Amino acid sequence: SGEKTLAVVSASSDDRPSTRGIINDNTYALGVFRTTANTYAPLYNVKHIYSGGEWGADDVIKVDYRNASFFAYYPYHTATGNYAGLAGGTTLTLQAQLFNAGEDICYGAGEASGGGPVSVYNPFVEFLNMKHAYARLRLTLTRGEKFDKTKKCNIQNITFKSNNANFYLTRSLDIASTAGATGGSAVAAGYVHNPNVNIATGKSVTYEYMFPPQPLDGSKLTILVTVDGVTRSCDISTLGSSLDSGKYYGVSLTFTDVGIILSSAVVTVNNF
Amino acid sequence: GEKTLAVVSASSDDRPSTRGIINDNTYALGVFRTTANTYAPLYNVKHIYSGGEWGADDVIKVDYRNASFFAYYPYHTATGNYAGLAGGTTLTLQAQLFNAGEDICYGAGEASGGGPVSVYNPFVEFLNMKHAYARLRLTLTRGEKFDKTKKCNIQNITFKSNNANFYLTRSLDIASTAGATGGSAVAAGYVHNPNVNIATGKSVTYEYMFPPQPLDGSKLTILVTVDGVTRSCDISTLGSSLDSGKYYGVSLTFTDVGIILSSAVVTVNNF
Repeated sequence: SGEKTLAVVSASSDDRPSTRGIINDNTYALGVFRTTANTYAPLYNVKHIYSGGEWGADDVIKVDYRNASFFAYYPYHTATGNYAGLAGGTTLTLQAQLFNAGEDICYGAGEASGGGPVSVYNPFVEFLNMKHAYARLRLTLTRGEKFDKTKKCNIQNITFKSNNANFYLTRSLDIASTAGATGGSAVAAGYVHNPNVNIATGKSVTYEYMFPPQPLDGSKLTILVTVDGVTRSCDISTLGSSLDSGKYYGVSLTFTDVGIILSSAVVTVNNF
Repeated sequence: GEKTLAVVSASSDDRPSTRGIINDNTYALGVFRTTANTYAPLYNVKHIYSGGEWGADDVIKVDYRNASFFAYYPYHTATGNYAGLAGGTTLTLQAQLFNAGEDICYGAGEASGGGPVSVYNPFVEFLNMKHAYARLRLTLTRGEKFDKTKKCNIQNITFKSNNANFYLTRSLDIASTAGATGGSAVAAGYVHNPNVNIATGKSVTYEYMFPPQPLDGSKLTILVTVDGVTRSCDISTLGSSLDSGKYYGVSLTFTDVGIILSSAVVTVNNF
C-alpha cells in the first residue's frame, strides 16, 4: 500500500492577549481542507471532532508519496450563509456584528508533527498557531456624575466609521492564505448598532463587537452616538492606523454636563 | 484712585477628573501681574482660600489702568523647580512619581462678569485653569502563566520616546498659552527603580507625572528588568505626544512567553 490514513493531531491558537492555547474542548469542531498542491484532489470543510487526544472525522483522508497541503479553521461551520464559500472553496465572509464566540474564527496551515512535509512517510498533521480573523472591540458608555439629571441618557445608533467617512461591514477571508481580511467594500453609513437603551444615574452599558480588520484612515476611528436625540461625534486617534485581528480594542465614553470623557485602549502581545 | 484686588474664584476644567471651583484651603494660589499698561510687575503673590474668596498676605492694588493677571495652583515658594517665579513667570516641570502638591494648573485672570480688571472692577477670577503635566499610571502584573520558579523581580522601569530619550524636565510659562517647552531630552530616559518582587497573581501600580513631550516614532518605549533580564516594550497606541491634562495608562502582564501590553489614553472632549 502506497497510502496511509491522515491523523489530525492537534490544533492551537497563539495570537491575541488571551490565547486559546492547545484546543482540548469538544464544544467546537475543526473544519479541514486540502488544496490541489502537488496534484492532490481538493478537500473542503471536512468536519473534525476532538476525540481520543486527536481530531477525528467520519471521513477518511489519505496521503500518499505526494506532500499534502492542509488548512483548517475553528470553530467549524456548515458551509452556508457567511460560510457559503467554504462549500467548494476556502473563502468565508467576515461581518461587523455584536460579539459571538461561535463566530470568532481562527485559521491556519497544517504542518507535519515534528516538522517537514505531510505524506504517507509522516501521515500526521497539526494546526498550531492559528490566527484569529476578527478584531474585537469593547465599547463602554457611562452616564457621568454631572450628566443632566432630567434627561434619560437614551442611546441610539452607535455608528463606527474610519475617518468619519466609511467602514467595512463585510470582508473576505481566505483560510488557505496569510493575507487576513481582504476585499469587501467600505460603506459610507458605517457600522450601526441601535440598542435604544436608557442609561440610569451613575450606570454604564458595555457592548462587545467583532469587526473585519480594516484601515483607520489618518489613524482615526470616529464613533457617532445619538444621546437623547442629539447626534454626537468622537474622533479616536490612539488605536493605531488599523483595526487588527491580534489586538483587543477598548473605547469608553462618559457623558458629562458639557461633553464626553473619551478613554481608548489597545491590548496587544509582545513575545520574546 | 486705587483699590485692593480681590480674587473671587479659581477653577480647573481640562481633566477627566475636574477640580471644578477650588473651594478648599489645602493649597494656596500664586498670583502674578505683568507690566501690561505700565503696571509694576507682581510675582507669585500667595492667596489663601477662606469663605469663597482668596485672601492675599501681600498687597495687590489696581488703579485706572487695566491690569493683566495670571495664577497657578498649588502655590510654591519661588525655589527649586519654581525658582523662575521669583522674578518671572516660568517654572520647571519634572518627570517624577505622582505628587498632588506638584500637579500644577495655571491660567489668565479675567474680571468677574468679564471686561478688564481695574479700580472700576477690582475683582478677578482664575477660571478653567489648565493642568501642565501628563499623568501616567503603570500597572505591572504577574501573569497566571508566569514561571512559578522565578521571583518576578522588577527593576529600573525606564521611559523613553522611540527607545531614544525622554524629557526629565521642561519649562512652562504660566503667562503664556504655549504649554511645556524647551528642556533637553536625556538618552537614559526617566528611570524608576522600585526593586520589588511580584508574588503569584499580584500586581503593583505606580503613578507618574511627566512633562508633556513628543513620542517620536509615535512610540513610548518602556524598559523593565525582570529577574535581571532587560525587556523592552514599544507602545504605539498613546498618540504622537504625551499631552497636558490627558491621563495615560500602561499595563504590563508578564506571561510564560512575553508581555501582554494594555495601553490607555483618557481625554476630555467638550461640546
